[PDB]
Formats: sequence, C-alpha cells, structure tokens
Amino acid sequence: NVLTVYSPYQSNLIRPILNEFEKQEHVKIEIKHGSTQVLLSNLHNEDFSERGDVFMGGVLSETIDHPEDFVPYQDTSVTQQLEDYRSNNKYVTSFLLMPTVIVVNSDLQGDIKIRGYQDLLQPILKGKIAYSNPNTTTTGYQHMRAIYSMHHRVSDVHQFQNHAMQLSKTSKVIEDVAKGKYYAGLSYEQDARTWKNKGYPVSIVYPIEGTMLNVDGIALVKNAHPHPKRKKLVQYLTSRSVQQRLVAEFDAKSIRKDVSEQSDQSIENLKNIPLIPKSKLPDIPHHKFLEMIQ
Ligand SMILES: O=P(O)(O)OC[C@H]1O[C@@H](O)[C@H](O)[C@@H](O)[C@H]1O
Repeated sequence: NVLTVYSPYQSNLIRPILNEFEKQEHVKIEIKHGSTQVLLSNLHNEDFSERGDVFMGGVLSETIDHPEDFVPYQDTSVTQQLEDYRSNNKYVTSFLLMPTVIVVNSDLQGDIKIRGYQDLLQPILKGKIAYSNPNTTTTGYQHMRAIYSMHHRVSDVHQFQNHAMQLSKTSKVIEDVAKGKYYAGLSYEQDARTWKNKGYPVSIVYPIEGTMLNVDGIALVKNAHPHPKRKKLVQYLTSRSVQQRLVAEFDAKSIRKDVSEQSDQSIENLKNIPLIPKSKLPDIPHHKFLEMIQ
C-alpha cells in the first residue's frame, strides 16, 4: 500500500509535490524525517523487511557510508542533467542543487558587516553564531568542508567552532537566527528562504571566500519488499515538468538542462554565487574528514 521515503528535507519543500504524486499515481507516501546521517544510520540498522523504499535529499553521492543498503540505479534522465553535477555514484541520481548559505538576522545585525566566513570571526559575534552537528547533518558537514577548503587548514575549522555554538538539528539554526537567538548561522538556501518568505528578518549571505554547492541525490533503498512504483517516483522527481514546478514555486535550482533558472529577489543565480571550484575540494572520504577536524 504505502511507499516510504527517507528525507532530510523539511516537509514544506517535498510534501506538496509528493502529494501531487499521490494524486497522479494513487499511491500513499509517508516520509521519515531526520538529519541526513541519522536517517542513514537508522536505515542501516533497520531490518530488510521494515525498510522504506526511497531516500531523497542530502549529498548522497558522497556521504553514503553503507552502499550495501542501496540498489545500484540511476534514472535514465541523467542524460538531460547539467554536465557538471551528474552523480558519479551508481547508487545515486542527482536531484537538486542546494547552495549552503550564511543566514543573518537583519534586525540584530545593525552596522556589523558579514560577507562570509572570515567576518563570522569578528569578536562581537563570539558565541552568538550557530551551526549544526557536522557528524550527523549534511549542512554542518558541508559547511565545515567549505571552511576547510579556504586554505586547507584544520585550524580554520577549529577557529570557527571555538567561535560558534553547535546545534543538533540544521533547521534549529535558521529558526533560532530568524527568531533572534543568534546573530547569524550556517544554513542552506531553501531553509533560509522558508523563513525569509514568512516575513522573518533574515538575510541570505553567500560566503565570498567560497560557497559550497550541494548536489542533492535520490537513491533506492535495498529492502525485502520494494514498492513497485518507487522507480516511477524517482522518474517523477527528476522529470522536467516536476523540476520546473519546484523551480517556479520554491526558487529551487534544477538538476536539468531543460528547466528554467529562477532567483527571485535575494536568492542568487549560480552564476552570481562564488562557488568553491571542484579543484579546491581535496577528495577526502566523509569519515576521514570528520576524523581530521575532530
Ligand atoms: O539536516 P541535514 O542533514 O543538514 O539535511 C537537510 C538539508 O541540508 C542541505 O544542505 C541539503 O542540501 C539538503 O538536501 C538537506 O539534506
């Protein structure tokens, strides 16, 4: 009856289009939410027979520690995807492009300038910046990579961590910044846009030193009784019309070549974002980088 999806995404991004899939395909979709690595660890310890069917969200092509929990599968539409971001992981289909961002409370900021990671180290901001657990979250892990990528110095990562408060959940960062508990935080584009569009005093900052771009992925979960419509769901989520819907409604950044680019107001087009070049990312395993910065 039920197709189960693991997703670190928030409900407001995926519940509507997953509802549209229910309406079109007459299948009931339930979502298991959580931090990326928490979902992957819970999935790993799940019986084959209780497991869900699809994992969507997170930098799956680079942070799946147990490939034996997934089925080798990429959607056929990878041929229509942007050349620079096609998954090199046979278990993962690229789904969305998600810039990681700095979020600033524009009511608390005042005259303080925050242009990137270096500005977060200003003494006035000490202990008043937040980020999420790099061991459990995609956002915290990708931000620590971005800081390390600046000069490939672990001391830069430690300097930031000694300056900021680590939170358990990524979405707690944007909530506490938007509500005025912190001056700034390390978040991602869609989560920042959710609260800014709700009227909260939130500024979205793309770090001038280099903005990490997440290639979010979709993967089929190895279970005993896979729902036979799960490949239709992956095709649905990576299709042109559905990707166009995500772009039009959320200012999402599509993985496809044949979908519009939309950067309403303070959301920036990828061409105007100082992305960290691939050549600056050292190609270091997920677990090893976490050992490096511990
Ligand atoms: O709670 P998490 O693990 O940070 O995940 C929440 C989100 O983080 C972003 O960085 C990713 O681009 C999203 O795909 C999603 O994973």
